[PDB]
Amino acid sequence: STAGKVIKCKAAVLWEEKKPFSIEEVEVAPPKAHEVRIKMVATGICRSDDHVVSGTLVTPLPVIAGHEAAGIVESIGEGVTTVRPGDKVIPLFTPQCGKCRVCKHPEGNFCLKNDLSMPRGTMQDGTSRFTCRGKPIHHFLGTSTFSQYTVVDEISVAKIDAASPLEKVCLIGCGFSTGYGSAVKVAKVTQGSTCAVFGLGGVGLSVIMGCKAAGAARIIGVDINKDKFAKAKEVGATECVNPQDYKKPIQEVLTEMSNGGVDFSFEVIGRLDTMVTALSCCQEAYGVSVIVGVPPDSQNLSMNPMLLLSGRTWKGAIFGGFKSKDSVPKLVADFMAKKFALDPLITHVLPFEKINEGFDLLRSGESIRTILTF
Ligand SMILES: [Zn+2]
Ligand SMILES: [Zn+2]
Repeated sequence: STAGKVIKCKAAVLWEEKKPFSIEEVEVAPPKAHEVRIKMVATGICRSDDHVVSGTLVTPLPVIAGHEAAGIVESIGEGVTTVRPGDKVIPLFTPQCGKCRVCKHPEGNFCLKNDLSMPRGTMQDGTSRFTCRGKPIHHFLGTSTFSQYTVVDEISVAKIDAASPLEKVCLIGCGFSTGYGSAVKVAKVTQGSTCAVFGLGGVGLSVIMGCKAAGAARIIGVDINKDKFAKAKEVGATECVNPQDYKKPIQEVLTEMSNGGVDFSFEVIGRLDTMVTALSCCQEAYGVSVIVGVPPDSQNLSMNPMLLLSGRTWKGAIFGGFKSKDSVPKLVADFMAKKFALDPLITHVLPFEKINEGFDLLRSGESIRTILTF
């Protein structure tokens, strides 16, 4: 089977709060008006995900998790100009409604049309295309990438590159154009600079990964993890510090190295400490620091007004600060084009079904990124 009539399929239900994954069987309707059913091929275990499995990210339950994947279209409502079958795709966790103050503004990618602001679990009509054979499961962001078939609107879906290794191009979804993009469309990084990177996993190497893009020269990468450095220097890292080495604030052993501090820095750790700790190790005249990741489960952070006044910039961005329908694609190509490769992020490739020994290697450290193959 294939269709214009509900489908077979075994999506995985997240039956409520840090209870593993129910690798159930479900019933997805055919794509309503203006929507697009996609037959997945691959997905990643982003942590953003973990946060629902955990109370941390509030979003309605039951819900199909996953937002980081690469599909192959398979049905398309009436109204859809933008995609057509057999077409490869990247579901988009950030809309692209091509018009709302942010969509029509030159730095506005958080489309006034997402679920992040207030998770509703639905679909843009306030309705959900998924039954638990008997109960309506809710949606996630607008992807619910964790099923073998999903229904995403059109504002939330991007056509990648016809011979795009659907395997690899999944990453271009969170992990990698979030890291890499901070470095590139946000902290407008400059040729020359000294760039610091706080966190040496999946998103930071993607971030260390776009500096070098941005322009160049010095990309220190701090990780108190003697292991994350190979890979580190492996993807563009000019050097590697471990805050454990030294008997002084790292905020200091950095200001040294740059001679008053790295030009640009980035916390891809999401720690409430390391966040104040890098507004800090940047030049106070003109230095700029962007907050990448941020646990939904958090206290503010303690902080000195005084780090902003010397004249320094604190930014932040969702989805590498990139406007997405218009970008996932430029971005593949560049992968296609050669520009940047994706493997050192890919530490694990698995039969989708071990979603949970999957979400394991995630929790007990061990792996950078991992592709749950469908
Ligand atoms: Zn994510
Ligand atoms: Zn918009």
